[PDB]
Amino acid sequence: CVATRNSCKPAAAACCDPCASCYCRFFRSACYCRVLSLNC
Repeated sequence: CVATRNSCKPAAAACCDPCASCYCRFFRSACYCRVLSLNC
């Protein structure tokens, strides 16, 4: 699955990260699983 800051679109298993979240950027079209905790 998606390790980190790779891809969001959680189809079936491409965003494994219970310590992160689906973050988006300016584009807002290519979101990825980014850890917005900085604690894990």
